[PDB]
Amino acid sequence: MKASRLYTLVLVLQPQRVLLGMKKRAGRWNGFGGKVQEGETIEDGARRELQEESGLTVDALHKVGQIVFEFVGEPELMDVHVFCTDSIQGTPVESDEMRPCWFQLDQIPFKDMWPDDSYWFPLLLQKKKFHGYFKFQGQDTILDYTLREVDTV
Ligand SMILES: Nc1[nH]c(=O)nc2c1ncn2[C@H]1C[C@H](O)[C@@H](COP(=O)(O)OP(=O)(O)OP(=O)(O)O)O1
Ligand code: NA
Ligand code: NA
Ligand code: NA
Repeated sequence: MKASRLYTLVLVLQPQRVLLGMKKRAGRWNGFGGKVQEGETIEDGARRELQEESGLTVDALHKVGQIVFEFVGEPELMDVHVFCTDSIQGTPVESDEMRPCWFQLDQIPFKDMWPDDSYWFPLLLQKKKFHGYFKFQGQDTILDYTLREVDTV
């Protein structure tokens, strides 16, 4: 059995568009998030990372999924808690590491996203909740995965 490290992932999903961030320093679009820190709830860590990485604040988030990632050659699992919100305060801000961009929901840039997103982001769009697991060789190749719609995350 492996140890896991906690991470967050936040999708700013509006009725016609989604906000993603491009990793600059790279080339992949993703939600916003990072490692949960000592002492904070997972939801508060998600809000903190959204603000640190995009400039956006939100009063609250909705938890929509949990995904565990395993990478060949890495002993630690990434336990990613996935949140959405439709309600935002301020404008997204580009940094040296991340460039935010809105995409229309008929132009979701799946080929330039993590490959797993093609499987779970459709569920998120349908207001479904999910649990997933994906094993990767490097950045591009999935060797094994499981995905399940759930009623409670
Ligand atoms: N396969 C995958 N699919 C996906 O959609 N998001 C993934 C993913 N693998 C990792 N992520 C997300 C999870 C989390 O939001 C982020 C990884 O966290 P980071 O290493 O960026 O955390 P930190 O911001 O704490 O790190 P530093 O900025 O290096 O301190 O990438
Ligand atoms: Na971060
Ligand atoms: Na961080
Ligand atoms: Na991050």
